[PDB]
Amino acid sequence: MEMEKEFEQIDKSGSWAAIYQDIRHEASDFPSRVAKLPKNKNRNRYRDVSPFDHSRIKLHQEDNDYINASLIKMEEAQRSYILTQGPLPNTVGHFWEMVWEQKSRGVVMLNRVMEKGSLKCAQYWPQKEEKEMIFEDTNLKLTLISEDIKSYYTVRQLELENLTTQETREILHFHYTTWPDFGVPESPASFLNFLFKVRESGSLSPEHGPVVVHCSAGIGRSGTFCLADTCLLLMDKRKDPSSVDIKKVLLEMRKFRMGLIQTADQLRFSYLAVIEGAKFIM
Ligand SMILES: N#C[C@@H]1COc2ccccc2C1=O
Repeated sequence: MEMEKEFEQIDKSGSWAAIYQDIRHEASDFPSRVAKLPKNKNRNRYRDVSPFDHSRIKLHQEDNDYINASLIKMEEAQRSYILTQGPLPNTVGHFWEMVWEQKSRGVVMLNRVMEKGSLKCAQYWPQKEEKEMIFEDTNLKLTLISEDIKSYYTVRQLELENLTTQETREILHFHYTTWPDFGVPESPASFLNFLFKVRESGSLSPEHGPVVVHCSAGIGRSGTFCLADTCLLLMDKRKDPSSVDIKKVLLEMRKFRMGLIQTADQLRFSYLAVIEGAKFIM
């Protein structure tokens, strides 16, 4: 069923809440035993958001290999994403260790450091060229190289140095800065624009490690980003652009991380983004 028609049918009936609860009911449930170990309590931002053991990213150290991050592997679309929480004051070094070990080219950030008057994640990147950051626990150095500030997003060039080997890489930071404090954007135009700039960078491409995507919990806005990317990629691949079932793609992705898409408004926004993306030029 063409999703544009499914869309108008749900909207006219106002059943978004009922569709959303059907997804929550059918979603996978796998063990998260490592996340719940007492040694890892200060490595988790939210008590109810944990990576499944089967899909969690492991840090390459013997001490404690744990980070709140999951590998989402979409087999037919041929895309991989790492979805993670906003780093905490004691996990900023772990975050950059993961970016290094997984060979990521891009970091996608969908939240502001402060929202609704509360801190949603640590200030984990340098704000001035001449004031670099050193993460002593993981032996990494991070320098701001350049900054390009636009109306809806900012792109930063960063240099990450492995102080152990003196190798360096260029990391692109894509920061979507205008998601509202409450609800979802009214139009998906600016989100889709931002999405097609991450692609153009090469950050989502198979010659690099998976892109690192985060918001505060790493399930809501982060969910919306990878669901819309994968659905548009499948529509360019499948003979029948009408065979792409967004609810089925979301349940496949929820086999790899719990809770992806946090509200019925985020589900509706995801539909709007995909359809329009299929409109525009597609
Ligand atoms: N390349 C490219 C672009 C840029 O932004 C878009 C926004 C909505 C729908 C499609 C697109 C593209 O394909």
